[PDB]
Amino acid sequence: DRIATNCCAGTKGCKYFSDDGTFVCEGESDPRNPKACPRNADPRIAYGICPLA
Repeated sequence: DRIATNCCAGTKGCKYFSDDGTFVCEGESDPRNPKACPRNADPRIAYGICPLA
């Protein structure tokens, strides 16, 4: 479904794409380094293909 987020807030591995159909970015939420950006949402972030396993 549709998800409001950004490259930084996005879950690692999950690849978010825009409404335009172009690949935007995968979540850079690497577990090795502490990071969290739930204080912004990219307008082109329409949906993201998150890994099930």
